[PDB]
Amino acid sequence: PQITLWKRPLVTIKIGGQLKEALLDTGADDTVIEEMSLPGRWKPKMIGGIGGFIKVRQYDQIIIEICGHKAIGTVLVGPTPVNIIGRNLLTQIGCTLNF
Amino acid sequence: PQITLWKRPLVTIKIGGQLKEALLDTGADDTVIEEMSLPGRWKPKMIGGIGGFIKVRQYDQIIIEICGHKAIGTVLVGPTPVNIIGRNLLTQIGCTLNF
Ligand SMILES: C[C@H]1CNC[C@H](CCc2c(F)cccc2NC(=O)CC(c2ccc(F)cc2)c2ccc(F)cc2)N1S(=O)(=O)c1ccccc1
Ligand SMILES: [Cl-]
Ligand SMILES: [Cl-]
Ligand SMILES: [Cl-]
Repeated sequence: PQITLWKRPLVTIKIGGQLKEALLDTGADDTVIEEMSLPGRWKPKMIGGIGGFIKVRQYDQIIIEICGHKAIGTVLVGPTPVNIIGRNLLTQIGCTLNF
Repeated sequence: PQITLWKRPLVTIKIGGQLKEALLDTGADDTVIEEMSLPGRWKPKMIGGIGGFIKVRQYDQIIIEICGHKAIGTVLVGPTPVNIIGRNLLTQIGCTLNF
């Protein structure tokens, strides 16, 4: 699809068999989602935002569907204001910015 | 142009007669630039997200040039860790997400 930016680019994602809403964010290096249970071991990670840095849990090789497109990669879990799909997964689904 | 997301989508912008590097961020509602002087009236605003909130100065009707494309809109100025071109100005240059 072609998504304009007059409104927030919110799409449906599927992770752990559950549908959630997430923001497609070209300004985020990584994908970060609100608290939920993910399988496997996690590693520590710090991510920096507008207001400073936060600690998150890093899960690797997580299956996630984004607007119907399959991705498998790193998902961070932490106290984010909204679920965010960052460049690590936007590249997997072949997303580009065009003007 | 078509910009891939293998690395941060950093572009050169021209604002207040200064050349600056800024991130094209579909996850940002507003455009926020590091401390600089801008002409006209301003009002305080709080913007937030990962890490919490920061106080910024809101300047309206500011002209920006992004990749040769002129756009006018509100520009927030404050202690952001990176200059961000948010949706309020990405729409004006006809920027879309495509996959
Ligand atoms: C550097 C950029 C890159 N991601 C976007 C974000 C924009 C911040 C921003 C601006 F810059 C300029 C003007 C406004 C704002 N804020 C919003 O638009 C609010 C928004 C939001 C989005 C992501 C957040 F994390 C936090 C909040 C929001 C959407 C839906 C909702 F219901 C409630 C809030 N920042 S970040 O937090 O630092 C960050 C850095 C690394 C990874 C993730 C995020
Ligand atoms: Cl990944
Ligand atoms: Cl505006
Ligand atoms: Cl349009």
